[PDB]
Order: sequence, then structure tokens, then C-alpha cells
Amino acid sequence: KVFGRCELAAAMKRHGLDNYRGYSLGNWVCAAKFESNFNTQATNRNTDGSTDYGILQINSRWWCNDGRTPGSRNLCNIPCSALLSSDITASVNCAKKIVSDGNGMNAWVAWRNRCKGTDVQAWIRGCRL
Ligand code: NA
Repeated sequence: KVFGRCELAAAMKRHGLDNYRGYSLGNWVCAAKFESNFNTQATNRNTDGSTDYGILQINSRWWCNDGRTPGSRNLCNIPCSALLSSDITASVNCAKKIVSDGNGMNAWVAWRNRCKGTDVQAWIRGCRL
């Protein structure tokens, strides 16, 4: 599923992401835009052989099991395919584990490079929330 911007913002809000560990909703929407262009089916392979899955591009080296990333962990305890669902619950629940891991949203390279220190509230302007 390809979300609309406000539709995703609402979904994320309902799933407890607004201000989760102090990151306002616009942060999460901004990270999704640049990670996946709001497409839950997004996948991208990394140089190390791991793959990033879903709306927030969660990596198989640490967070999910895809059966093809040797020596990897599965810290969210989920098949990576669950991250591709039109239902974002598994992605959100795993993202909450990731953002709590030490480095905050800096874990998402696109957040650090394209969202951090920008007017992220712009991503939810106009939405009914
Ligand atoms: Na893994």
C-alpha cells in the first residue's frame, strides 16, 4: 500500500508514535517519505547482503529474519515480510524498539540526512489529527 501523507500520519498517531521517545509525528512521516516514499512494499538490498524492508526500511542484519542474512539477529522477532504489510503495526512496533536502542532516530540514515534539523512539522500540516 502506498499511503497518503495525512493517512500515514493518522495511522502512526494511532499506533503511539507521536512524541515517542520525544520524536514528534512529523519526524516519523518525514523518515517514511524518504525511506520508502510511503510504500509499505519497499525493499532495498545493502552492500553487506542485508535488506531493508517496508515503510521505515528496517534492516535484516539486526531487526528481522529474512532467511538470507548470515550471522544476523532478529531483535523484533518477526519475519521481514511482516514489515511489508498494508497494516503498519509490525513496522511501528519494531521502530519503537529501534529508536529506543541508543541512537534515537539517527538509526535511519535518511532521517539524519534529510529530516533532522528541518521543519518537520511541515509533514503533518493540513492533516486532521
Ligand atoms: Na536477521
